[PDB]
Amino acid sequence: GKSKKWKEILKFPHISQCEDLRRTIDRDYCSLCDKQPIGRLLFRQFCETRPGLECYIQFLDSVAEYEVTPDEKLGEKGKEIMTKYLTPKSPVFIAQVGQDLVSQTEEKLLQKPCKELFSACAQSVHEYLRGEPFHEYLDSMFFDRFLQWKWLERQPVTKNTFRQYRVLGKGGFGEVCACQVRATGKMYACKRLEKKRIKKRKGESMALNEKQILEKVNSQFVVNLAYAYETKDALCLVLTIMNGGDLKFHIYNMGNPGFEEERALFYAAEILCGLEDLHRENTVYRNLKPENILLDDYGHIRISDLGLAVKIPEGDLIRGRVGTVGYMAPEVLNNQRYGLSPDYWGLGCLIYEMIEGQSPFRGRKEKVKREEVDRRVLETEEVYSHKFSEEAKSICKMLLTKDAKQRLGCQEEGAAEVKRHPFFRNMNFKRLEAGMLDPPFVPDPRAVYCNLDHTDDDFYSKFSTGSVSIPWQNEMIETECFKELNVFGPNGTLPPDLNRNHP
Ligand SMILES: Cc1[nH]c(/C=C2\C(=O)Nc3ccc(C(=O)N[C@H](C)c4ccc(F)cc4)cc32)c(C)c1NC(=O)[C@@H]1CCC(=O)O1
Repeated sequence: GKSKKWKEILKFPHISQCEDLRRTIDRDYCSLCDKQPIGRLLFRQFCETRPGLECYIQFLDSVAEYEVTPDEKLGEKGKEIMTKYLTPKSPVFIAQVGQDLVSQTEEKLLQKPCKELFSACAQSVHEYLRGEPFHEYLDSMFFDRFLQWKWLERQPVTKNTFRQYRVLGKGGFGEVCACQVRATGKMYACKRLEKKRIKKRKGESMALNEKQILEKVNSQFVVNLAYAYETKDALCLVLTIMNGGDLKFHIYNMGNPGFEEERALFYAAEILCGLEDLHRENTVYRNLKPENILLDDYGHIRISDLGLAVKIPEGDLIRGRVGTVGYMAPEVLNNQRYGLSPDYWGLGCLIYEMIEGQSPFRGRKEKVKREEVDRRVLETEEVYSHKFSEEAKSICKMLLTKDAKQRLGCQEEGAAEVKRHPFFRNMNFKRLEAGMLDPPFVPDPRAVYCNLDHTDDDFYSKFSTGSVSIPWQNEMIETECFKELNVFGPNGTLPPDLNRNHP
């Protein structure tokens, strides 16, 4: 559903328009060739043109497949990689890996195989590409092309860039619509924040805090920010669309109430990965409850309402009694200094509630007051049933440890301690992070699962920062706008837009 003249809109600028970009973009190999989706492709495409580099991309691709290969098929895929890339007479032989590293990874295969057999060689490969190949790509026409894509990425974003459809959701500070990018046709969900309502309630720094947190995290399991623009009477956050419902609905309306343990395992594993990505930015979510875990078209889940999220200064704690009754960790209820520990308590609440069909401190058929619900969270030991395996009972009561110091995942190890818990003994997190595990429930597509101050002007410029880099480049790729516009001259020659002779 791209606009009729979308090639006019995403028309590349002439390379001469990008000289300011060429001298302001930092030339970090990991950023330009890996983190940024379109840079990664363009650099990979540069190595396709060279005979020697070609084989280093193919090899890294086969190591990626090795990491997510099933355990009982490792020895099979490992030998294949060895005999194809690490044999002296191979036509696609890897040379920069010293023979003291090809004969070393021979021994790993002479014994049991691990998922990281080729981690030693993959870094050796990357260390080579960082140097001579990367600096050649900088002086190649593929980096000029990257500068053209960046020039587009930075173009201003306004109401016309989008196309609002239906008001799908409401709440506080505004409503949530469903929009579409006219030029690419990709769907998002606007979070229209009414302008007059923010100044009145005096929550400007809270609206920025959420926008900053959303754009800084890029996770498969948290809603991502793709655009932030201002308009008349509102500020807009363009977020990942979640059309599959929310976990609360599936627990109580589609559930028994509740899920099978294996089904709750899948959602728990994805939620745990979401929290881990947030904690990589020392950001605590503080708002874990089932109605905030949303499902998508394919049945995967993302954490949603980041309105109560805050970035902890490293080495420092925060105070704040905030959340929803029944999902506040004991240290939050007491209004103490805490860090990331509330999110692991919230994870305990979620695994328990998914499995049992009710909250661990309030019966589904129980009428109790906020005071009793809070007393239980601070003084009562939750009980379990035959719906829980011993492994499930363990992780839940370890995560529901009242004392945040002895609570699972609240150590220096972090989320790694949780992924190692026997409750995930049968879960492969590499394959889960790669989207290779079929969700337990796939939503049906057609389904419906349910004033003139200047201080206000300065507050907008910090918020309305335009498009977000990684999501924008991923949009251009999903919609095949990249595949379509990224064209060069016939037989590896310069197209006109990259030739400084005739503009
Ligand atoms: C197509 C779409 N999008 C959604 C919402 C969301 C989404 O996708 N990501 C989100 C990320 C964060 C938040 C959030 O925390 N919102 C707070 C409350 C808020 C509200 C108003 C404000 F002004 C500010 C904050 C919300 C969202 C929904 C339910 C649907 N529809 C549907 O799920 C169903 C299924 C299929 C259909 O057609 O109906």
